[PDB]
Amino acid sequence: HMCDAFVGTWKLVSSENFDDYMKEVGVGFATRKVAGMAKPNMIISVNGDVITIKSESTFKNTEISFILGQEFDEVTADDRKVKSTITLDGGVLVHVQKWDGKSTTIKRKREDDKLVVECVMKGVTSTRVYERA
Ligand SMILES: O=C(O)c1csc(Cc2cccc(Cl)c2)n1
Repeated sequence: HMCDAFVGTWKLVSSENFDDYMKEVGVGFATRKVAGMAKPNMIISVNGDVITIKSESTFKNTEISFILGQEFDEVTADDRKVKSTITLDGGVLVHVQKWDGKSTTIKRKREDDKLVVECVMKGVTSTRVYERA
């Protein structure tokens, strides 16, 4: 019952600062433009201790499966090869990515009927809001 309130199909309804977040991460111009136009659906499911997060859009379809607190290797939609760990901290899913001596954190929280995604790297934050599909 770990993530019950996150499970479901979610659609992007708003974004702020995502281009600048992507610049900070190191994403190149063409990828930023196409990725920034995407309107992904995020599909979260749980089977036993394994959580699966899928993101589907015209830009890219991604899927990660993981156990909380157990590191895994991830190829991000922008083609970084990162080492990721996802934990629950006070009801917030905290997804940390480490690569090339750098780090970024993606937090996912339930707030009212929304799922709010906050992405941070070195003072650059982006907030992306999803609603149930
Ligand atoms: O709400 C989302 O769609 C989301 C937040 S963070 C992330 C992962 C990422 C970072 C930089 C470039 C790209 Cl294309 C993807 N995807």
